[PDB]
Order: sequence, then C-alpha cells, then structure tokens
Amino acid sequence: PRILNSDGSSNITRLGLDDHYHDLLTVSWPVFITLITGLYLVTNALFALAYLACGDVIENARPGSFTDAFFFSVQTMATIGYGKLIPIGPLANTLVTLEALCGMLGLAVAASLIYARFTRPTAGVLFSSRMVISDFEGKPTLMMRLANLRIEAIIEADVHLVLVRSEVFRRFHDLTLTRSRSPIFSLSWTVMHPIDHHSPIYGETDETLRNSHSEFLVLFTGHHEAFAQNVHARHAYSCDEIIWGGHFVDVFTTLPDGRRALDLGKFHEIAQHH
Amino acid sequence: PRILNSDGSSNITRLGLDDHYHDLLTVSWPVFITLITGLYLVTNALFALAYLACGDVIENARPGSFTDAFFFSVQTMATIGYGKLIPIGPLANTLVTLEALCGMLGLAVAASLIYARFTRPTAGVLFSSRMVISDFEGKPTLMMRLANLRIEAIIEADVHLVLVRSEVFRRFHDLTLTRSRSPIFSLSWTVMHPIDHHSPIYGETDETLRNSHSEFLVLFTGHHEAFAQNVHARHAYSCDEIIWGGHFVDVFTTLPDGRRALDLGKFHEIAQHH
Amino acid sequence: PRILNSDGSSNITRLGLDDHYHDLLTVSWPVFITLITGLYLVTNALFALAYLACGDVIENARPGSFTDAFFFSVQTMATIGYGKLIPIGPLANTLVTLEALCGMLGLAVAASLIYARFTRPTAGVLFSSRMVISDFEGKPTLMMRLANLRIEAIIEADVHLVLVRSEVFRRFHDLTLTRSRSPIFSLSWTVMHPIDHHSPIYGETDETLRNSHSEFLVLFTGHHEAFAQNVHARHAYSCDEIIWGGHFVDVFTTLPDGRRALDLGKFHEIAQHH
Amino acid sequence: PRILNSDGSSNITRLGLDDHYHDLLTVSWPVFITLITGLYLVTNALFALAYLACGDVIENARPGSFTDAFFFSVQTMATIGYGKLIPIGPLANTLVTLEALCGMLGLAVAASLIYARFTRPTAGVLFSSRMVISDFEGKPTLMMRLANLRIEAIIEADVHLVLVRSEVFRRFHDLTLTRSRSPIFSLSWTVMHPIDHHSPIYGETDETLRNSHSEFLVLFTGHHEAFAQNVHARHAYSCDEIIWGGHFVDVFTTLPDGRRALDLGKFHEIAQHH
Ligand SMILES: C[N+](C)(C)CCOP(=O)(O)O
Ligand SMILES: C[N+](C)(C)CCOP(=O)(O)O
Ligand SMILES: C[N+](C)(C)CCOP(=O)(O)O
Ligand SMILES: C[N+](C)(C)CCOP(=O)(O)O
Ligand SMILES: [K+]
Ligand SMILES: [K+]
Ligand SMILES: [K+]
Repeated sequence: PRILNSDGSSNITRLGLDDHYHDLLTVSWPVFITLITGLYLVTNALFALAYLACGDVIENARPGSFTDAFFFSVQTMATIGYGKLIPIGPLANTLVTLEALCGMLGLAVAASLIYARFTRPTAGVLFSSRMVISDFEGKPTLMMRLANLRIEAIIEADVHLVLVRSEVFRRFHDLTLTRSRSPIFSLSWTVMHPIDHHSPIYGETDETLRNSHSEFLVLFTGHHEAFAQNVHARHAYSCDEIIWGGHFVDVFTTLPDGRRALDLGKFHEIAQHH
Repeated sequence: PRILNSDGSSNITRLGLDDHYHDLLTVSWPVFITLITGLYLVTNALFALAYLACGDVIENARPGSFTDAFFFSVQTMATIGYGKLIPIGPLANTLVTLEALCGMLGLAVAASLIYARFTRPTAGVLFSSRMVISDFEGKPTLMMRLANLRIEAIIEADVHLVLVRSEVFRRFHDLTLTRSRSPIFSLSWTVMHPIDHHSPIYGETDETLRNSHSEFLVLFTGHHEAFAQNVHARHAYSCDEIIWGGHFVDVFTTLPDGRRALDLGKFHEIAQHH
Repeated sequence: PRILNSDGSSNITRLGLDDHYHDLLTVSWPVFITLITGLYLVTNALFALAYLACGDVIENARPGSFTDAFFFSVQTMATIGYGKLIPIGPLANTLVTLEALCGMLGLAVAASLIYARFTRPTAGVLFSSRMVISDFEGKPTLMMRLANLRIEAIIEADVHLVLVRSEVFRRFHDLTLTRSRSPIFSLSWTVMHPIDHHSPIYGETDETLRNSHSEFLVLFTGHHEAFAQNVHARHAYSCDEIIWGGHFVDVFTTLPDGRRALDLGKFHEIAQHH
Repeated sequence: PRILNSDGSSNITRLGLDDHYHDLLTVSWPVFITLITGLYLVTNALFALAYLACGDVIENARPGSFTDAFFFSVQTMATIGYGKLIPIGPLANTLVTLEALCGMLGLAVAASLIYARFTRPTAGVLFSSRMVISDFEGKPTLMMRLANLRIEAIIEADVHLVLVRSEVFRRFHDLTLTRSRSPIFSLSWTVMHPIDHHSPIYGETDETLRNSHSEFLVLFTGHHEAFAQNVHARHAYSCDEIIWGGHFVDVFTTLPDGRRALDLGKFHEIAQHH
C-alpha cells in the first residue's frame, strides 16, 4: 500500500484543449505525429477548397475534382511546385502566396514544438536499490547512494532525503544531510542523514517505521554538462527496503593495471554482519 | 479600492519600436500574424519592384505589370519555383539568389519569434479563493493553499506571502512561513504564516487590517517537469476574503476502492465554527 | 578619471576564429548578415564548380560557364528548382541530393545563430541618475532607486550596491542593503545601504570619498515575465553624483480621478534642504 | 598518479541507442553529420522503394530503376520539384504529400539537434597555472586566480576550492573562501582560502600534502552576458604546482598614456623571496 512507487511517482487518484501547449508536449510521439499530420491534411483540404471556391484557376487540373486541388494545395503549401499544376490570374496566385505564408508558418510552429518536446533531457542518474541505517562516525546514520551514469558531469548537484510518515495526518519532513550539496557529481555519491536528537526517525526502529507506515523520497537536481541545461530525478523507498546495519560496498576498485576504476557492479551490494 | 486584483495584477496607472523584440513577443497573436504578413508583402513588393527596376527579366511575365513581378517574387522568395515565371540573364538570376537568401533568412527570424513567444509556459497552479487565520499548533496562524493542476510535478517550488499595509506610506512585508520551500509540489500545499511577536499582523485584527487597508500577495515559482523550464504564478487577497477562524477542508479522500485520492472539489471549502 | 562609466562598463584596456561561436553572436548585425551571405556565395561557387568538375551535366546550361552553374547551384541548394536548369545522369543528381542536404543543413545553422543572437533580452530597467545619502529611520542611509519600464514584472529580482574605493590597491566591498531581494519588481524600488559601524563608508564623507576616489556599482538581476527568461542590468556612480542630504521625490501620484498612478517624471527629482 | 588532470577531468576507468538524445549531442561533428546523412539516404531509399512498390507512377522515370526513384524521392522530400520527375494518379501524389510531411519534419528535427548541440557555450575563463600559499592579511592563505578572457561579463559568478586528500578513504573537503561569490567578474579574480584552525590543510605542509597525496579542484560557474546563458569551468592542481610563499604578480599596469590596463601576460607570474 505504498503511497509512492520506487520511481518517485505518486499513487493518488486525481478528481475532475484548455491547456494545449502543455498537452502538445505531453502526448506520445505516436499521437503527436498523428495530430500534426491531421492538421496538415485538414488545412490542405481547406485551401484546395478555396481554389475550387473560385473557378478552377489551377492549370492541368480536372474540373471540380478536389483530388487535384488538394494535391496542388500540398505541392503549393510545401513549396515543391513542380510546374504542372500551376496558378491562373489574380485569385489563384493570391491564395498561393497566402498558402505559402501558412506553409512557412506551420513549419516554424511544428518545429518549435518538436524542439520543445525534444530538448527535455534526463539526468541519467542511478539510485541505489536499497537504503541502509548503520553506524557512521559514531552515530546511527541513515544513507543511500546515487551514481552518474554518463561521462559528462552534473554540476552544483543537490539531493534531498524526505520522510513521509503517517500521523494524525501526513508529515513531510526534510531530512538533514551531512552533505546536501556537491559542486560537482561525476561518479558516485553516498548521501547520509545522521540520526541524532533532531532527526524525526530518531530513536525510531523498523517496527515503528512500519507502524507510521513511513516512506522515503529522494529528489535529485543539478545542471548537466552534456546538455548545458538543468535535470532532475526521483526515487522512493519503504521500510521494507532498508537494510538495518547494512554497509554499502566500495565501488572503487584499483585495477591490476594500477589505475583506479569505478565498478557500478558493486553499486547495489550491501554488506551486513549476520 | 484594492491596489491588487485577485490575479496578482497591479492597478497603478503608468505615465509616459524602441523595444521591438519585447513588443514582438507581447502582441496578440492576431496582431503578430498581421505584422509578419505585412512584412511578407512589403518585401515582395520591393523585390518585384527590383525585377522591374531592370527590363522585365522574368520570362512568361506581362510587360511592366507588377502583379506578375510580385507573384514571381513570392514564388521565388518562398522557393516554390514552378518554372513558368523564370529568370533571365545575370540581373534576374542575381536578385533571385538574393531574394532566396532573404526568404531563408526571414523564415529563421519568423520561426525564432514564434518559438520565443510559444515556449513561455504557465505554471497551471490553482490558488485558494480565500485566506484563513486560525489556530495551528497553538498559534493563530494565517494560511492559504495552492494545488498543482497537472500530473507532472513542479520541483524546488517556493512560495511567498506578502503583506501590503498602508502606513505614513506603503509597507512591503515578506511574511515568514512555516515552510517557504518544497523540493517538490505535485498535489496540494497549505502555506502558513504563524502569527507571533515578529509577525507584522501580530495582535492585528480585521478592523485594523481594513484600517491599514492591508492586502496580501502570493508569489509562486518553481521548475516544471512537463516543460523542463521555469514557471511562476501570482494571486492576491484582501481583508474581506479572509475567513477568521476558518479551517481548510481536507482534500484527500480515501476511495471506497481503498485507494487514496485528491479531490480538488473540496479545495475551496472552509470549515468554521459558528 | 572614473574607472567605471555610468552604464556599468569598464575603462580598462585589455592586452593580448578561435572563439567562433561567441564571435558569431557578438558581431554587428550588419557584419553577421555579411558573413552568412559570403558563406552562402562561396559554397555555391564550390558546388557549381563541382557541377563543372564533371562534364556539364546540367541541362539548359551554357558550356563551361560558371555563371550558369553557380545559379543552378543556388536554385538547387535553396530548393526552388524551376525546372529549366535540371540535372543529368548519376553525377549531377548526386551532387544535387548532396547540395540539398547542405542547404537544409545551412538553414538549420543560420537559423540557430539567428535565434541564439536574437533571444538575448534586455531588462528594461531604469536606474536613477543620482545617489543620495541622507537620514532614513534614524541612520544616514545611502540609497539609489530603479524602476521597471515595462508592464510585465521581473520576479525574484535582486540588486547589489558595490563600493570601489582605492587603497594600498583596490577594494571591492559588497554593501549591505535593507532589502537585497524583491520576490517581484513591477514599479519602483528604492535600494538602501544604512550607514552603520560595519559600513565601509561609515564615518566617511564627500572629501574622503573623493580622496579614496571611490565609485559605486549597481548590479540588477531577475527573471522577466515577458520573456520567461533571465535578465540583468548595470549602472555606476561617482562621488560627484551623490546628493548629500538629498531625498528622492515620491513617484506615486494619486490621480484627480482618484486612481493611483506611477509618475516616472519625478523619478530623477531629488529634494534637498538648502 | 594524479586522480585529476589539470583540465578538471577524472582518471577513473568506468565499468559496464539506449540514450539516443544525449549521444546525438555528444558525438564528434564528423560523426553527427554522417548519421544525419545516412538517415537522409536510407529514408529516400525507403520512399523511392514505395514509389516502385506501385507501378512506376512517376513521369520521366526509367522502368523499375531505383536510381530514378531515389532521386525523385530526394527532389520530392527536399521540395525542389523541378517538374521533370513528376507524380501520377492517386498513389504517387499521396506518397508525395507524405514524403513532404517527412521532409519538413526531418528538418525540424535535424535543426533542433543542431541548435541543441550548438548553443552549449564555454565560459572562456582562464585558470592560473599554479597555486600559492603565503601570508595574506596575517594568515597563511592558500590562493589561486582566474580571469575573464572576453569583453562581456560573467555575472553572479561563484568559485569553489576543493581539497581531495587520501585518507583511510578519500576526503572531499569544500574549502572556505574569503569570497566565494562575485556578483560580477569581468577582469581578474584572486580566490583565497585563509588557512586557519578550521582549514583541513591547517598546520599542513608540503611533505604532508604529498603524503596525503592531496589534490585541489576549482569549480567555476556563472551566467555569461554574451550568451544570456549559464557557463562553467574546471581546473585541477597538485602538491607539485603549489609555490609556497609565492605571491601573484599584479596584472594591472597603468599605461604611459595614463589609462589603466589589464595585462594577462603577468597572469602566471609569481613572485617569491629566495
Ligand atoms: C564526493 N561526493 C560524494 C561529494 C560527490 C561526488 O564526487 P565525485 O566522486 O563524483 O567526483
Ligand atoms: C507537503 N507539501 C505541502 C510540502 C508540498 C507538496 O507535497 P505533495 O503532496 O504535492 O507531494
Ligand atoms: C516594494 N519594493 C520596493 C520592494 C519592490 C517593488 O514592489 P512593486 O512596487 O514594484 O510592486
Ligand atoms: C573583485 N573581484 C575579484 C571580486 C572580482 C572581479 O571584479 P572585476 O575586476 O572583474 O570587475
Ligand atoms: K522549396
Ligand atoms: K521548389
Ligand atoms: K519546378
């Protein structure tokens, strides 16, 4: 009955065109391509209907046939203009310059959206599968760790541990970290909340966390070098993914070569006295 | 006589091409489309005038008729180039490559503006219709609440309560909140200023707020997930939209299903002992 | 001999293609348009030379004449393609698809720069012409003021007063303000540094400021609503633009109408007991 | 055996299509242009295959020859449309409007990437070649300096000194600076960590730094005026590029002219009593 999925998402049901811009960036690429295509056809229909609205003014076109007009409208709106289907007199030539204004316009738009919904990057940060409470520097510290999956660095990265106990009727406690901030994050970061007299989970234990039905949330944010742009990430845990007394395994091996390396294979390994 | 509308706007009359870029992003889409269209026509007129400036150099064109030239200029600037109206000799062919440089250029521009004035997103945050001062955790706290209307989260969101009392001759007091910051805001947030000995509105009452003719302003800001981009929102209240002793109604229902839900229907409901 | 102009610029002479991107955004629009145009011509020359590099493969072209080729190259790179000058066999048709890849490419680029060097907005903030040191709330406060010239608001705006005394050999002191931050700035802001025992200019006087040959710098920054984008501004003063004992004149008139107004006409007015 | 190169890069070996967007921005321009070109050809092959998939419907084309189709597909997808190779009946004309949707689309994309991987600017900040520990204002201060190579200013710039001692097993200490922040950085900045009882390198000496095999990292960040966009920079030192007792040489000459100047020639000069 977790309020929060591992992926940081919420499990609350919400209850309730008017937000086009947002929606446009939001729909599955399948759907997006669809809509664009539809608007593409519809306008050409309109235009080709406007060419018929006057006496057929386009040359090399069958009489009253929309098939021809629609296709002239397309060749005309997309600036191919072979030269078979061609305008006639003032009326056609005007609808043409007007259609073209629209073509050029529609591109600007279509492109603007493409770019808007293209350049939203992911942090590419990995979260540890589990959380561990154990002694660090003489205090039962609760910690979790994250790693940068890419070569390029995230800079001025900051992370937030956040308890969500139940109590009445829901507490949102921002947990104090030994280090909330890292002016740069390129390999691995083990974030830790020392449990002390001000910690909410102070004196707390497993049975008491389950009783509060407490869950923990991680908010990562930073500015990715690769994108010269800001990025974020979430992840959530529950009392049943906290290894008590566990210690994370060292991810830095020294190679036979002698050169130091990072081994993301040990990233989820956790040591425990049994 | 409120200085501030509910929507956060100001009621002060201000007294006073030189700011083109701003203006361009600012005018109603109707007007914007207009201007672009105008510049579109005018240049073609210029160009078509430049084609006439030399002996008619374009083929299949009536003599001295601008109608033909203007339309050749359009087919030429928009790169349709059917092949009926076609250049001749050095002069025409040059104006052509020059016109085309301009077409391609004008698109880049037109598009750049489109995109600039397209990708300014709204926060899609709802503000509570009323403000309520009542006891919270043993102190007369003044509070108001806001909700995220979309699925996607706003992150590192922060809100500001701000008093605007009259006194001489106008005070701008930033009110201290129990929580100015939320590393994430996806459902509902009830912002609260505990009234204590440092509160400006400390000891204050309704009649005294009206006497100061005090108003309150809310500034919301955050970084929207949906847009990977920053967003803001304003809202303002007055002494006559503060329910004294009111309590906001809980917006989280637990469904018969057993799953928890958010009910924005109760968002404006406020309980009051009578 | 001011180190700093009113406009915040520096008067230090600096002593010393390798920075293309920056340069490209930096050069006068005249120059920018030029460069683009040049690259436009040069490539077409190259391409038209590549069409001649094979036997004339383009139809309706004079033999060996580059004039024809260059113009075919343009009609071809800009996708007009009338249909007079047309390709022949494998070679021409290939250079064509290759040229077109380049056309489409060059646009993307040209546009990208246009947009990059277009969407750098100005804050549109006015700085007061003079600075005044005088009593505010029982302390000789040094202050200056700025105003938002546009309707749209700047949000989370912050300002910095900064002394630049000479002493050996140059001090950079960030002056403490009564209010460094304004969660919103839509009309007028009077920024003030109370002179107290920690103020650098504490006990200081005019003759002593001139002796230190001290100057003051203002850094404004905020996030403009109009552009959904960040903006900045600078301005600098000198000891000979500080009215001692001066008071800024109130910029808010109440209209005969009864409605309150902002009068930027009084913005530079400063009252003084004589 | 430095963990960190002068350029701020790491020397850790990492151990391990699924990240297309990132990759696309990441690959050498040579490679990028390649991929785009490939996708350009492949689709045309597909389309030209779709034109053959029906009876040759394009006019002026040899039977079953893909050469013709592929080239018609290109003239058609890139909107040149000479008018030699032209469609026929419903089928061809449809694939045409469909191809064109794709052309226009592919541009939007190609461009979006171009722009994304174009507008990632460099700070253009120079780092001093060496670091020096020596007395400043009565305390052994460790300092290094950086300079703005361009005319345009970086604003709200901040720098971080960061020790990386070995100890078990690696310490990441953020060193306290006399000035971590500069609301503007246009010429030269000498950043300094006073060594006091809280300094990690307090009481430390050269032999002891080498023994800890300590290295130092500099993180620069700010918002460049030239780009109206955020920028960063890194640089790293080692115990063998710290001149003990060294003093940086003054970079500001006063010209014979009388005007003050900045001389980046002395930027790396360091004075030392011998
Ligand atoms: C040391 N750290 C855990 C603060 C953050 C990361 O530093 P790094 O190992 O990625 O360079
Ligand atoms: C708890 N809160 C009021 C601080 C902010 C919102 O948290 P959430 O309910 O949107 O996840
Ligand atoms: C009051 N202020 C001086 C802090 C800033 C501006 O407020 P406003 O008059 O622009 O709304
Ligand atoms: C003085 N400083 C070292 C803080 C930063 C730079 O100021 P400036 O010399 O670039 O104007
Ligand atoms: K075209
Ligand atoms: K064309
Ligand atoms: K044609």
